[PDB]
Parts: sequence; C-alpha cells; structure tokens
Amino acid sequence: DTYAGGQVATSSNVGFLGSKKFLDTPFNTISYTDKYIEDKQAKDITEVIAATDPSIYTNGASGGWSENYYIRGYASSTNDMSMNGLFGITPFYRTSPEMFGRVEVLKGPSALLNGMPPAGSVGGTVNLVTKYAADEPFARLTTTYMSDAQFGGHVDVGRRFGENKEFGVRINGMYRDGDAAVNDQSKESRLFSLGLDWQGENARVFVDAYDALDHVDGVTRGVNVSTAVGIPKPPKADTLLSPDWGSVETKDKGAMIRGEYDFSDQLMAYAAYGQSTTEYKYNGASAGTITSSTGTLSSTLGQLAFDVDKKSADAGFKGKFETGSVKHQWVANATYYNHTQDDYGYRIIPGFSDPVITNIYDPNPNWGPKPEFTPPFLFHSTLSTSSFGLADTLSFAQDKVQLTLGLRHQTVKATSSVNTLPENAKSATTPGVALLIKATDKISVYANYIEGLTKGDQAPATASNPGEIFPPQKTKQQELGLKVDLGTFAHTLSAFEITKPSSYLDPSKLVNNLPTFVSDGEQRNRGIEWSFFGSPIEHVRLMGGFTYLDPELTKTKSGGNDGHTAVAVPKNQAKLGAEWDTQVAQGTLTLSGNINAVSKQYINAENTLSVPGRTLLDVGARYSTKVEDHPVTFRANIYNLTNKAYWAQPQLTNLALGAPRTYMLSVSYDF
Amino acid sequence: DTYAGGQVATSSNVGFLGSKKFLDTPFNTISYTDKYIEDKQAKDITEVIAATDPSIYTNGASGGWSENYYIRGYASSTNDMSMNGLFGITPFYRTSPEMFGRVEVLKGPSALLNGMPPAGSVGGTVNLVTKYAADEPFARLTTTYMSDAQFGGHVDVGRRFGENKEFGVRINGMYRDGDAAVNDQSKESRLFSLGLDWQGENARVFVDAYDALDHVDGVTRGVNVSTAVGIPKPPKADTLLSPDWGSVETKDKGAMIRGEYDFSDQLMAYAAYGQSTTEYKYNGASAGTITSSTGTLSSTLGQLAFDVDKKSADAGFKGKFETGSVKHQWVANATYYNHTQDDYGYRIIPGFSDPVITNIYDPNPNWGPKPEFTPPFLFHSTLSTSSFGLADTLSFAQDKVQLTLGLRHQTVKATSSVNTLPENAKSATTPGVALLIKATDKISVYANYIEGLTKGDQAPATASNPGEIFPPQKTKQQELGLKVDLGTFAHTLSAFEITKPSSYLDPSKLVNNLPTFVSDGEQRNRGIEWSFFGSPIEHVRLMGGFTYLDPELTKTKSGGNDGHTAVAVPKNQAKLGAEWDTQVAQGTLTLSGNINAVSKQYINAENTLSVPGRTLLDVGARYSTKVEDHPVTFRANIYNLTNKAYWAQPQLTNLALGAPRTYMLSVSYDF
Amino acid sequence: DTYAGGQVATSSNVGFLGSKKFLDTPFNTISYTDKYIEDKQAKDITEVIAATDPSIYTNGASGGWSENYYIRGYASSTNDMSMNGLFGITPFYRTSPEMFGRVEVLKGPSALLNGMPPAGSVGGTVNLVTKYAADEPFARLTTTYMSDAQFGGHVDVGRRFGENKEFGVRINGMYRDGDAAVNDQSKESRLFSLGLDWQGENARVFVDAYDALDHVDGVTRGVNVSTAVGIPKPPKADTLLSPDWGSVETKDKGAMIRGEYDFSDQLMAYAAYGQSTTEYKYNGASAGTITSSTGTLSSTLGQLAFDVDKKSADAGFKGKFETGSVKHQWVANATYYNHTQDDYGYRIIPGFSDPVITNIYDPNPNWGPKPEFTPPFLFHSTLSTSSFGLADTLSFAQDKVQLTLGLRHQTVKATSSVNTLPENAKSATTPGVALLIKATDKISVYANYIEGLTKGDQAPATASNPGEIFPPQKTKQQELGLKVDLGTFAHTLSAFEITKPSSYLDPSKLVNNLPTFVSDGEQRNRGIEWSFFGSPIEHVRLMGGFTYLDPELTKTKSGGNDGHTAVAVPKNQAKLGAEWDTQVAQGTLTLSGNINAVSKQYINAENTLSVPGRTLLDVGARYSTKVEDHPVTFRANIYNLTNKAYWAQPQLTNLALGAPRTYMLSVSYDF
Ligand SMILES: [Fe+3]
Ligand SMILES: [Fe+3]
Ligand SMILES: [Fe+3]
Repeated sequence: DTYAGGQVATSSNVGFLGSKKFLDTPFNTISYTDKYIEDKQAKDITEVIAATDPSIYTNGASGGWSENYYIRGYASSTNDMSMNGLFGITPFYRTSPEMFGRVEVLKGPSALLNGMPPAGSVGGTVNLVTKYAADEPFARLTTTYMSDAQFGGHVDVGRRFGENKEFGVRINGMYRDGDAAVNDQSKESRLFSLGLDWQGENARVFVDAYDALDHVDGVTRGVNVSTAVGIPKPPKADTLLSPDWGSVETKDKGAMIRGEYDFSDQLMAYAAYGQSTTEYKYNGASAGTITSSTGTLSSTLGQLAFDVDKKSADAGFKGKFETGSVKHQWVANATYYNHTQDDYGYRIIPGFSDPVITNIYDPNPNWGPKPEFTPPFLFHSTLSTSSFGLADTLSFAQDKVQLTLGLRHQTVKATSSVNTLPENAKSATTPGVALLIKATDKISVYANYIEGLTKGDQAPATASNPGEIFPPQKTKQQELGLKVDLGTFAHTLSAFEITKPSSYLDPSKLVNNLPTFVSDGEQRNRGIEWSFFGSPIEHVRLMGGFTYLDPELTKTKSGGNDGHTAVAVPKNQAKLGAEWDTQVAQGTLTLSGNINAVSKQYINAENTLSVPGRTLLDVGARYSTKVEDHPVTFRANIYNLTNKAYWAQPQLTNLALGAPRTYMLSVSYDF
Repeated sequence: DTYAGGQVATSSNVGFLGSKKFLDTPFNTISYTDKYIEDKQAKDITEVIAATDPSIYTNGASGGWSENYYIRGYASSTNDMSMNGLFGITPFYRTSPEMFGRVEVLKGPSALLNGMPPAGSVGGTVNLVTKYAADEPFARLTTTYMSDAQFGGHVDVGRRFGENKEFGVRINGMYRDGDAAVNDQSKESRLFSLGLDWQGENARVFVDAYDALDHVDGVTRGVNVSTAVGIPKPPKADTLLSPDWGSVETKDKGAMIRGEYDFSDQLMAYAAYGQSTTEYKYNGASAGTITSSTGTLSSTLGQLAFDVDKKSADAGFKGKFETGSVKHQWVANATYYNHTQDDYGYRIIPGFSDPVITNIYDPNPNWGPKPEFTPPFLFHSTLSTSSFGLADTLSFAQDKVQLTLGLRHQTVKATSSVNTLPENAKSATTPGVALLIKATDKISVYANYIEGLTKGDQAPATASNPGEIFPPQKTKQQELGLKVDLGTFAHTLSAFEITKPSSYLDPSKLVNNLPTFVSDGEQRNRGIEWSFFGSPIEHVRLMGGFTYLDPELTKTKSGGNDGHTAVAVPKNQAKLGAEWDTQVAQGTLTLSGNINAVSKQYINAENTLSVPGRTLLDVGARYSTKVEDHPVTFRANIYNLTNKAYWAQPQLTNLALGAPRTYMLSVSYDF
Repeated sequence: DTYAGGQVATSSNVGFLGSKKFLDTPFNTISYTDKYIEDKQAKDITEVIAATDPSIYTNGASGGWSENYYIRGYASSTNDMSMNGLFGITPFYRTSPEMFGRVEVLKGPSALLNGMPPAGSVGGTVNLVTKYAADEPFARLTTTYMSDAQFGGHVDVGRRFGENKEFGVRINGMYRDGDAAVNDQSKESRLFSLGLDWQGENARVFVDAYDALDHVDGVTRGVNVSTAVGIPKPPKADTLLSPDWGSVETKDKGAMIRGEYDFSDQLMAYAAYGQSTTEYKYNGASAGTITSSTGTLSSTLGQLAFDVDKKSADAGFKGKFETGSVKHQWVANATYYNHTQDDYGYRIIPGFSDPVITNIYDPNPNWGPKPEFTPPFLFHSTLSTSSFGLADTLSFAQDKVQLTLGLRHQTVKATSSVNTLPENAKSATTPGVALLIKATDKISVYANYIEGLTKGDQAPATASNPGEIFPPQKTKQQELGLKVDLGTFAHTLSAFEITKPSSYLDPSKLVNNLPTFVSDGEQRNRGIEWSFFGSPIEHVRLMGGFTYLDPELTKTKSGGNDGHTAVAVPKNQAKLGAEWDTQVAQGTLTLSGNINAVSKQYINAENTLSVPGRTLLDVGARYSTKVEDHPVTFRANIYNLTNKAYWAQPQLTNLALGAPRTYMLSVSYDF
C-alpha cells in the first residue's frame, strides 16, 4: 500500500466511493503514513498535513485553543475530520496523531462523497485511519522531548488471536507534559486508544475507541489591530501576548463500530455507528487590542465551557454490474448525525471587567490575578443532519475512461434554548460528476464538478424577512488535473475554481421599508497546484510543491469590498521537504530539511492592513539501527530554525505570533 | 585503574583510610579522570563534578566571584577541597583543573576520615589528585577557544629520570584570556604547576606546587527580590545584571610535600605538609535589588580585599595484623591547619553610596563611573584547627565483611582583631562506623554512620548567655547503599538522612528576661540516589542518574518556617551524559549529548518565592586521529544549546542568571 | 593553474608585468577561483577577499550604499578595481562576482605596475578576471536562498565554435531579490554578462560586456557619535538604524576589448579599450546622530544622484632577449582614463529639514514619510589621467635571481563647473624596484620599493598660495617577504612600511602673514603578515593568517593628533578558514568553519572614542555528487553564527552595525 519512501500511501478513501488508487482518483488526494507522522514528531494534525502541502495554510501559532488550517484557501474546521470515513468522532479542536495509521486529505468540497460535516466547512476533508494489529506481535516504546521542558512517552502494542489470526488488538497510550517553546506556555496531552478487528470469511467488524486530553497553560488567543493605529513590528517569536495564567482544556472520548457483509462479489452491505463527547473549558483573554504604535495592549477577559454529546451513523450498499463493455461500480448510503450541547460563559467576568493594560514588547507584563472559573449556564443547543446518496462509476475501454455520477440529498436542523425565532429543518440536493482518463498506465487526466454544503444562516429580527432560515448553501468547485506516476516519484498538476456564498443584511434592498437578509455574498478561489512525492533517486525522498491562489471577494455587503483579496491566506506558497539516507556503521542516517515560503496576507477585507510573507526553515536527523537485534530509532528536529518572528491571522482575532524555534527529540525501542 | 570508557576510575581516597576500590568503599564515591576533564573542556571543578552527578547541584552562573555547588543538598565550600588528601592548599574560590589526574567526590560528611575543613561545610569532600610523570616521555599542546572571544593554550610535559625511572617531573602551563559568553564579561585564567616524585625501595616522596590566577571583568554578583515586588521574568541568558566595570581577581599559590616510610609490610608512617596564599580583590556591586515588577534594579557598591596565609599538616601511621580469622587495617593520624588573614573593604564606598539605578531588561544600562580601588584595613583574623583520629577496619570471611570503626578529636579556635568578646578553643569528638558486605565479587551492600563538623558560633552581647562559644556542631548522616559492577557498566543505589544543626538568638526562650542563643535549629535532608557509569554496550558511554531529595527545615527560629523546604536546591534531578563512537576514515568520531533536568527551587525559607525547574541540553563532537603518527584530538562543545534563560540561587544574593549558550573548541597535539 | 584544494590559483596579474607565478612574484598576492566564490556563496567582492585574508578589513555592515574594505590598513576604493587588468570598467560601488573566473589581490600600492586608478587609493589592487568558454560545452543552473527571504538564480553557459574551437561564447545571468537578514532591508541584484574570445594563430581578441543592478531598500548609512555623549551598547545585530523607506540603487554597464599580437615568441603588442556608465541614486538619511546615552537618534535626510561616463585604454609591448647569461623581460605601455559626471543632490531637502527623532533600541520606530526624489543639478565634473611606463626584469641562473626596475610618468587633470580657481594638468614620475631570490624551488625571498599616487589637492582662496594645485602625491612602500610552497600548502611571511601623505591649510606656516597650504601630513602603516593556503593534510583545506598593524598618524595639522592610531582599522587580525572532506556514498561531504578575530578600533583621530575587538564564527557544509552523471552541489552556510552585535566604522559616518546571523543555501546542477 505504501509508496516508495514509506511516507505516503498509494490509495485513500474517497468518501462513500471507498478506497481508490492515486491514478484512478479524479480528485487531488494525499495520504501520509504513521512512519511520516513519527518522522516529523508531529504533535497535531496540522504538523502532518501542512508541512509539505502548498494547498494547505496555517497561521502556525503554538498552543492556540484549536488547530487552524485552510485547504485551497478556505477554512477546514477541526470539527469536520472523519475517522475511518465517519464524522463526529474525532477530537473537537486538536488531535494528537498517535492512534492513526494514515492521515488522508481530499482537497476541495466533497458533499456528494461525504455529506455535510458538523461545522459545514468546504476547504477539504481530512480522514484519519486508525491502527489495527499487524500479523506479527508488536510492542514499541517511544520517549519524547520538546523544548523547553516537555517530556512524554508513547506505547504501541498489537497482537492478533485465533487459529487464523482473525481477531486483532492494537493499543496506544501516550502522555506528555511540561513547558513548551513559548514563554510561560506549557502543553499536556494524553491518549489511550483501542483498535479491535474481526476478519470473517464473508464479514468484517472494526471497533475503535479513544480517550484524549489536550491542555495548554498560557494559551495563545491573539490580538486585534485598527487602521488608525496599524500593525507594529512583531515581538520576538517566543513572546506570549495573552495572559500567562490563561488556560484551555479539551477532553475528548470517542468510539465507533464498522460492519461489512459480502452477499456476493457483486454486492456488499456496510454499517458504521459511533459517538463521542467533548468537554471544552477556557479561562483567559477574549481579545487583546493594540491601541498604540508604542505597543500598548488592552485585553478583555472571558470564560467559556461547553459540553457536547455526538452520535453518527453511515450505512449502505456497494455493488458491481456490466452493460456490454462498460463496468459499473455503485454505492448507495444513508447518514445521520446528532449532537446536544450546553454552553456556559462570561462575556464580562464580575470583579474582572476592567481591561488589563500591558505592552506587547514588555518582557515582564502584569496580567493580574487569575479569576476563579465559574461560568454560568447560557443556553442548550442541538444539531441534526441526515443525507441519502447514490453514485455510479462507469468504466469504458478496459477501464481507461472512468465517469462518476451521483447525487446526495441533505437535511439539517439546529435549535437553541435562547432562540425565540422559528426553528425548522431545511434541505438541499447536491450533484457531482468526475471524469478520469488513463492516457497511459502512468498518466491520468481528470476533471470534476462537485459541491460543498454549509448550514443556512437565519435572518435577524431586524430584517424584512425576520427569522427566515436559508437552505444549505452550495459551495461549487470545478477542477481540471493531471497525475503522473513515474514509478517511485509522482506529480500532480491541478487547477480549480471554487465559489462559496455568504449571507448578510443588505440595506440597499428594501422590503416593507426594511433591510433584507440575502445570500448574495460570494468568495471565489481560483488556484493552480503543482505537487509531488516519493523518491526521485535512490536514498532521497522529496515532497512538496507550489501553488498560486487568487482568493477574491467577488460580492460583498454594499459592494464596498468587491474585487478585494480574502483575509488570512497567502496568494503564493512554495514548500519542499527533503530527506537523504546514508549508511553509517550498523544503521541508516537520514538528514532532513524543510523550507516553507509564503507571500503576504491581508488582515482586513478592506485590504488596508496586511502582513508580509515569511520563509521558515526546519532541519532534522534520524538514526535507525539495532541493539541486540531490537530496532532502535533516534530522531532530532528543529522547527523554525531561524526563529523568525511573524504575525499571521488566527481564528476570531486579527493577529498572532508564529511558533518560535522549537527542538524535538525522540527515541523509540521495539521489544 | 580506569574503568571501561576511560572517564571514571575504579578507586578513590577515602580520607585517612587511603585508597579503596569502588566495591570496597562503604560510601558513595566517584572519581573522574583527566580524560573526562579534557573531553568536557572543563574550565572549573563544577564543570567536572556537576555535569552528570544528580546529587550535585550548581546555580550554573557564568563568571561568579566563586564556584558554587551543593552535595546531597548541602553547601560544599570551595575552601574545603583537598589536594592529595590535604586541606588548605587548593585555590580559595575557583580552580581550573589542568593540573589534576583525578577529581574525586565523596558524598556526605566525613569528619572521621578528613577532620574539619576550613569553612566547615558538610555536603561532601572533593579531592584533587595531581599529575605525576608516567614512564614514557610525554608532551601535549592544546589550543582552546570559548565564545565569544576567549583564546588560550595548555602545555603538559612529563619525563622520568634515573636508571630505574625513580624520579618524575610533570609540568603544566595554561593561559586563557578574552570575552566570555556573557555580555561585557571577560575571563582570564593562568596556571603553572609542578609535580615531582621520588619512588625509593621503602620510601616515597611527592612534591606539588602551583601558581594560579583567576580574573573576571563583569563578574556576576546576583540580585535580591522581595515578596512585595516578586520575581520578574529572567532577561535573555547572556545579560549581565552587575556593573560592566566590576571585577574580581584571585591569586593562589600553593605547595605541599608528602612522605611515606615502610618499616615493614605491616607498618607504614606518613607525613604531609603544605602551605598556600590567597589574594582576593573585588570591585563591584554588593547586591542588586529588584525594586519594581517593571524590572527596576537598585545596585549598591562595595569593595573587598583579603590576604590569607595558610599552613596545613597531616601525619600518622597505618598498619595491618591478624587476630584469629579477623584481619585488621588501622590508621592513627594528627592534623593541623592555621591561617592568618587581613581584610580590607568598604560596605559604603565614599562618593558611591547611592545605589546605581538600572532596569534588568535594558540593553544599554548606565553603570556609572568605576570607583578607584582603595579599600581600607578592617581587621586581622586567624583560624586554627587540629585533630587526632583513630580507625580500624575489621575484615571477616575472606574480606567479604568489612567493619570500620573510628573516632576523631577536633579542636578549633578563631580570633579577630576587632572582637572584644572572649576567644577560646573548643573541641568535639566525632565517631564513625561503616559496614560493607560483598554479596558477590560484583555486588556490595553497605551502611554508614558518620558526622560533619562546623565551627561553633558565638552568642552576641545582647543574649542571656553573652559571648558563649558553642563547640563544633555535629552534622549526622545515616546511609544505606548498594553497588553493582556488571563488568563495563556500574550502578550505585543509596538512601541517606543527614541532619545539620544551626544556631540563632531565640526571643521565645527568656533567661533573666533576655533572649537566649541556642543551637536548636535543624535541617534534615533525606535522599535517594541512583547513578551509573561506564559502557553499557560497545561504542557507547553512559553516565548519569536520578535523585529525589527532601530538604526540610525541621526546627527554625520561633517555629515560623518549621516543615518548609530548604532554599536553593531542587527536590528532583535527572542527568544523562552519553557518547557514541564510530570509525570515520583514519580516526574515531565521537558524538556526545547531555541533559540536565531539575525541578523548582525555593528562594526564601518562608517558601513564598520560588523559581521553576529547567532543562538544559549540551552537545559535543570529538575527532581523534593521527597526523604523521602524532595523536591529534579535535573537540567541539555547545553548552546550554537552547540558550535557556533561568534564575537560580547563588551565594549571598537571592538570584542570578544561568550561563547562556557557550561554544567551546580545542585542538590537542602529542609531540 | 589552480592549487591543491581548487580554491586558490598559482598565478596572478602583476599589473603591466602580466601573469606571474606565486614564487616568481616579489609582491604579496593571492588569487581566488570561481570555485571559492561559489563555496562562500559570496554576494560581493568583500565576501571573497576579506573572509580569510588578515591584511584586509571590512566593517562588515549589511546593505550599505557601497562595499568598504581596507588593504594593509589603507582604504581600497571600489572605484579602483581592474577588469582583466583595465581600470574604469567594473561597477562603481558594489560588484556581484558571478561573471569572474578569478578574484586577484595585490597588496600595497602599485603605481609603477598599474598607474593611478580613478579614486587614487593605495591599499591594494583588486583585479577581476572574467569567464571565457572552456573547450567542453557547459551549462550550470544555481538557485540561491539567503535569510530571511531572498531568492535568486544564476545561469552560466559556455560553448566554443569553429573547426578548431577558436571562437568562445560565455554567458552569465543572475537575479536575486527579497528581504535580507536585517529587519526591513531587502536586496536586489541583477547581472547579464558576455565573454567572447577569438584565438587566432598570431593574434587574440577578448571582448567582455555586462549590465548590472544593485538595489537596497533599508540601506544602512550609519550614525555619528560625540565624546560628550559617548558610544552606547549596540542594539541587536539585525536592527536597521537608518530609515526603513531609505533606498539606494546603482546601475552599471561596461564593455571592454583586448587585442594581442605575437610578432614572435620574444615580442608581443597588446591594446585594450573599454567604457562604462554608472547611475547612482540615494534617497534616505545623510546621518543619524546619537544625542543621548539612552539611545536617542537624530537623523537628517538627503538625496543624491550622479551619472558618470567613463573611458579607458591601455596599450603597449612586452618582449624578452638575452645578453650573455642575463635574461631581460621588459614591458612598455601607455594608459588613458577619462570620465564625465553630473551630480544632483540635496544637503537639505526642502520641506524635510527637521531631523527625524527615533531611539536606536525602539523595536517599532517611526521614520516618517519618504520624500519625493527630486534632487536638483549641482555641478558637472571631469577627470583625465594618462601614463607611460617602462619596466625590465633582469634574471639569471634560470630565473632564480630576478631584479625588476621601472619608471612611470603619470598625468592628471580634474575640472568642475563650480570651480572658479585655475584648472591645470599636473605630473609626477614614480619608480619601482623589486628583487626576488629562489633559495630553493620551494622557497622565494623578495623585497620591493614601490609607490602609489593620489591626485594633488588645490590650495583654498584663504591660503598664502591660493589656487596652487599639487602634483600627484606619492605613497611609498618598502616590503620584505618570504614565500614557501611545500607542494600542496603554501606560506607567505612579509613585513612592510607604507607612508601616505595628506595636505591641509596650516596656520602655523605663514607666508605674507597668511596660512600656507602644505603636503606635510602623513600616515605610516607598518605591518607583519603571516598567511597560508591549500591543503596541509589530505582531505583538509586551511586558509588564513595573522597580522599586526601599526597605523600611525605621524604628522597632523597643528600636531594635535601626532602619534595617534588611525581610525577604523584594528591593529591585530587572526583569520582561519578550514574545510574537512569525508567520502560518503557516491559523493564528498565537506564541513567548513571560519573564525575572524580582530582587536579594538578607534572611532576618532583624537583616539578618545573606540569600539572593542570582536570574534565572529561561520560554519558551512557542502555535498558534491553526481545524479545520472550530472554534477550536483548542495551548499549551506551560516555567517556570524553567534549573532554578535558590534559597532564598526563605515565610510562618511562614525559607526554602523555589523551584519547579523545570516543563513545561505544554494543548489547547482550541470546540464
Ligand atoms: Fe468565543
Ligand atoms: Fe562579602
Ligand atoms: Fe555624500
């Protein structure tokens, strides 16, 4: 399954179409292996998928309250990841990757394939494939360090049972804790995970469960700027611009089961059910605001807790048939998601309502006392979605021309206990079509049209159309692409256009002498991507590429920002990761380097504030050997080697500092 | 004599008990070789004994007015090192290790073995073993660099003379000078040493003499904090928080002679005599005080000069005999120490009594003009100590059970030319017992009781018992331990409890309605130590360990701080040094790493101020080859490679910054 | 022609004496190859000639308005470089080295050999040798990075044509652009160069042409200090202490043609003609002035543009003959140089005459608005020089004793459109003599006397001798030296004394009771140099040395500064570059290090202000291999590894910051 280099896989899950090979997939897809994950010493999903992929962008801050990445220049919510194809299971805001055998990315929207994930983001789909027991018994201990003083370990054990090894058990345990690379920031993570499987003759069952904790002391929340004051030069990269006593914690627990049954080699049924819980707590700043070019910062304090219970299901049939010399491979499915949620919080903390005044350049800021965590209950809320989908792939001319057609019907309903406005389900129907031509056994050309869905907004009580709930809103993609597998090295070249609508109150459209709430907003992302992976010569691995992105606000409230560039995302990215192997005594030495170059990003939609591009370097070394015939691997990594200080745009606030120089060490031992 | 790896020796000097092997020593001991010293590029004793020993702690500042280390959580004064078993010879405050073939540490107090050293510290004994000429003629030149701009060299030459090579001459010369790694700090060091020996048939003589200079411009004195104001975040690690014009200089000259005479193979006499002089001069801050959380620093200035003339002697008899199936190995000795001293100084410098006001975060502090060095005479003082000791080691069962019993009488008298209060000698008797059992010839189990002595304090004129001089005060240790030599790798596991008394004026104990001066104070250090050294597999060296220490103030003035943790020392330490060798062309390449991790330390005895734990990394590379058949070694080291900024507690002031990232290069050539 | 190591050449151009080997040259000479240039990733000439040569000093600032270096402690103007032996062709202020096969240095003045270059500097002659097409067709692409975000590429292609490959074409293209290592400083460079040659039977023609751009945004201009205020501690090294909006741009275009004609093997004629244009523009600060010890900076603004059109020619004969057993090798030449120039500028910009007030330690300075570039015409000026020269080298004993004698007559005239005072040509005659003795074929001993010329000054209207124009002023050198070629490693040891006159109006020397304009000023530089290059052991390269310099102001106006040390230059330099090669897989791994240590430098001629010595470290790695038999080289370099912040003296202002830590990457591929 793994490609030359061991770092990328040759197939991925293309939503409900299932497992498809690189050259057979009319979408831009990549799948990273657990080997790559361990080689990066990746602590979250971002560190896996953003490192070498020029169609993915992160603001790159350390110890935020969530991960933050864009795919094809649109937000891709952490809420919207799948586990073994199923949504609503993964951790809410940050996921440590120890329990996954693959991390797969499908770029662009995919409503036909996947339906509408819970946060309705459209950038792309990240699918996390869990670990199951290999045939050979297995036990690996890894110890980890990260600067300044974060220590941890990870145990991974697998064994199969029964006379034909038809049962599997795979267990992962991980703990790490201590000060991180940012001043007064510490990071705690815990994971316990279970992967069980039964391989029957005509039937298969897979069970996965996990218990996870993510905790940051000195969480980074970021800061707001104005045009009046402007953006001052970034403090040094290890500065924390949020309260030192501020903290965030997320506890995530999840479990799922998949069953498959082969009726024949022309018909299979499958079902997947799962559930998860999230507990989020945050005590710290809601925002810092830079109020002077001398670096004065005004911070308001807030608290939030929320608890969410999630359930989800996906069941269907796959089959094959032939019509003359045309082979048909079809799938039909139904999906369900439900959550209930309680939110507690303060916008204004009693006794702590005055803003805390500091300066961004002060080495010893006074953040004041830490308020007790007592957020009062705010509201109960729910979300339900369901979908029914159908697709067929027609293969002509000895499978050299493959046409996929499908449609999905999607329903969604949200409720809130402080909403007096009407609450009603709404529905939309989303098609997709993809065409793939194998010009040779090494070269595929492909095109697709496909959509993404986002829950419709509700017009406020101040509108001509008060309380109107829009149907799910259609993001629309067209894509043309070329894929080349040279044998050990592979190239993708793809161009895309994706339009995403938005909704707003429009004063220019008067109905009963009132402003009308409309879905007339639009952002249009046009992009070219060239990317590559594998081994272009022996003992060398190379992964990366180049993208040009034009993210344009084509239609905005009152036309003010028509033709402007979208905030946050760069127009140009270039990324290269390279590894070089050489034999040294009784082992392999690998040297690694990464470069990550991006252009400037706008901070507001008026395009009157921006931050420059930056180029970041990383280096690593890896030594793999044996001690008394036990495999041993040593790994050292430095990220942001030049300790470049830069602003970039996080969620909810305008700016945050990128992560500083960070050292990571790990040693692993196979029992 | 040297253990596998070349870096540690298999025997050490156990006070007047003489040379004993690792498995035969009922104390926790380690001896480092000159090879280790050269490999660390150690510039002082601290860099030798603290690097991998988790029972030793230093605050780790660069360019202090002295070394500073604790052993088993108690101060071990630089004044209290021995040279070839004799006290009062070594440099007063800092010692560059070029002239030593071994640096030996015995952990815990050792009054029975060693008597009371001049400063009466009880943490451990550091014994410096000088170089003598090996049989083969020898000449090595080494050139040294340390960042930023310190250049130096060291010559080591030895030759033996006479027809049976019964005379030896060994000469060491060293100079280095230039800017160090701390801003505005420069370090000058000079050493000339002589080791002469004569090996007769029934007699031996050893002579050692040295002339040393230590000079620091921009000496670090450290800074004081209060509970009202608190401890601000450390400036960057290369900041100097003392006057840039401040300096310290110590000139040390010493010489000693040892003679041995064998009457038979059952009786030997020995005598050792030596003397030394110290000239200390300091012009700079007495203390910085942090007077605001913005980092305002108020620095008072002081000057000190003192001259001290020292004489030292140790003479006795050792013998063996048998009574039944019990072997006896006994010693009886007498020791003498005397110094005379003049002190000159200002507590208040005329024209410079106003503190200099700076801010600890200022890149451009104004330290004002440098006052002329004109300290006036303050007082003449003397210290005399003498002891008489007896010990016997009884061996049973083919030397598999060894019981040591001993006691020592200790006398001490101090005088001062400005003391109106009585001056009298005082005395104490200190016993010791140790038991060692060789379970196998690889495994020893041991236990000891032994004491340390400290000069008694004198009650002030304001007391109910005015002018009373206490006898030498007894620190008391109990220890249980286990040692294991696997062949090329060795373990020690030991547990200990050490109580140290203190004296104070007690307002709560009234006699004739006046406060009484009492010796009722107590600190109790309980510890577990696991440490190891050698080569656990081929081409690997590993040295380090783990300690837990509970240093508790069990009895304090008025009971205020009863149950508190002692200042300055961490409760937890983990240290690991590792080296890996590989063949590379015509030579051996060694890669090295060190980690040093400690937990938090309290800054006051009220335990209301503390500083966090910190982890420091070091890396090295070493290449040993030949050029035209002449051995050549290249050494490169980076210490504190993450350039971690941290506060820790020095002598006399509350806080000082740890040393920054420091680069060291050396090349050595054998003629 | 290249020495062991590939980095230095064995011959260089000794002015009109032509190509001479190392052991045949009675001057201190070195020639660096394009291989060395590529290995250093050199971006200007300074980075080639200053890195390892202890007789060369630069202040080392990043992004100045010109290069700045001294040779033997005297300014060597960038104006005064030669291209293939001809002056007035090279870029005016900064030269990127991509078009050169050699960079050659002759130390000390050389008027006999070279005449008077346009700026009349006397430190040394830098000669840049252009690239011509090798026999085998050639194409190399190189991509470059420099921190923070400067990217570039260089193409080098050559082919020969005709049946005997008697025509050659060699083309170089280079572009780089982006943010450099200094905050808010960007650097753009462009080069297109052409080297054409025809090799006939009796005759040869070489044509060279280039078009170059140098552009800096955030140009560093430096800052002035006073004795009243003093010199504060340097800000961090990547600080820009000139306006962020300030910029300099130079466009340089040049072309030259050389013809040679062999009349016989004993007589050759040659002629060279060339021209170049320079357009310089500068908009920014004229000076910052540090007006308080807290770091207050007062910056005045100015603008300058100048256009200069240059023409130059050199024609002559070389011949040999023998009379008895004495060989004669003679040369005779005539040289011409002319430039016309227009200057536009503001000393005071209308509407921007108020100084901009900042602080050198401010992370976020306000530099105010950028004034429109509108400098008005100031004056037209011209410079003409001509010379004729004759020299003979008399040799015997197979050239093992060589005596060189010569004379050159030099004429110069300057005009200016704002000079009312007389304008007249003036002349001087300058001799030279050198002696070389080959003690062996490995050892040469040599001595020389030779002069440098500088245009005479004109007495002001306030003098006794108003309007008098002095003749060309004679700098005078005497030198004694020793060269040793051991085979693969070479040494030079030389001692020199150079006196350089200056002129001033002297109130102490009255004629008709008026001050007299005199040439009574003198600076005298005495030096010892030990330097070396090549491979002392297999797989090692070593290049560097040590110099002591005594640069004394021996005679100054009024005698105030008599006996003081000259500004800007250190008295002591030590430089060492080392490379170590290891075979690994199918390629060579090279590791490199550089150290550069200098002593303190005076900032004023009163010698009441100075800045300390500093030591800088650099490290590098290089991997050279083949991919499908195509040569590939990877290079990584860090310069100023410790990121030392230091002041040094640039042109026109008192101080500027040295360049910060700078990372450089390049990859080259041969088609
Ligand atoms: Fe919120
Ligand atoms: Fe004192
Ligand atoms: Fe000027």
